[PDB]
Amino acid sequence: FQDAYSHCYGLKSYWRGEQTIAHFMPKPFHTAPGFVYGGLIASLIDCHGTGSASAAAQRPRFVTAALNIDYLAPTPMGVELELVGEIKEVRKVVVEIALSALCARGHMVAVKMP
Amino acid sequence: FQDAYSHCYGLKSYWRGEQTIAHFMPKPFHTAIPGFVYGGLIASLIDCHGTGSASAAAQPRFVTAALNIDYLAPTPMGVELELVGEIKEVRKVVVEIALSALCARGHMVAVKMP
Repeated sequence: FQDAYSHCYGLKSYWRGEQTIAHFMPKPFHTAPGFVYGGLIASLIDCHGTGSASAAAQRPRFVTAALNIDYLAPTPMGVELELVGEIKEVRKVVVEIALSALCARGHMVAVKMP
Repeated sequence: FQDAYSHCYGLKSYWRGEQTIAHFMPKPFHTAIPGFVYGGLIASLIDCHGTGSASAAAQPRFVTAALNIDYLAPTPMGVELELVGEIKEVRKVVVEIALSALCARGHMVAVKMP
């Protein structure tokens, strides 16, 4: 995962079956008061999806080509965020990322890093 | 306009005629891989510029409902980033944002903060 592969803002992602997972705790300044900065959420969805992508091809370096995020609901501060990832297609993976506290959904195209 | 309205990561955005515009300087640690800029940070700056752009155009607090982003090229580190917004339609603005050093095209649907 990010420990098997280095100088980014990449969170630990893991396998939970065919799906992947991450957990994150926003520091108090990571605000939007009482709510989580919407750009962090994209930061986390983005590194998880790329990580998820690396795993799937492993079963290799990947980069985001496209990232689409629906913000479904305000994300409360002071709560652990959990990220779930679904592999929809496997040099390029397609991943669906769900972030809960559901607050935000991502559809992500990762390709092999050129 | 963020000095017009406070505890986010919102960047100084301004009118550029009919377009809006902003500039940003990544900190040395905001890397992706060496030599380039973290994608989360890039997605973060489109979001706050796009929302900033939204509030000015409607004139009010706006939030992102959807943000779609295509990563057109790697973003070099140590150079000032320029963000320009296109207002595509105006309690809901649709905005097109371009970050340069063109490195990424973002599409935003912003709605009034509920």
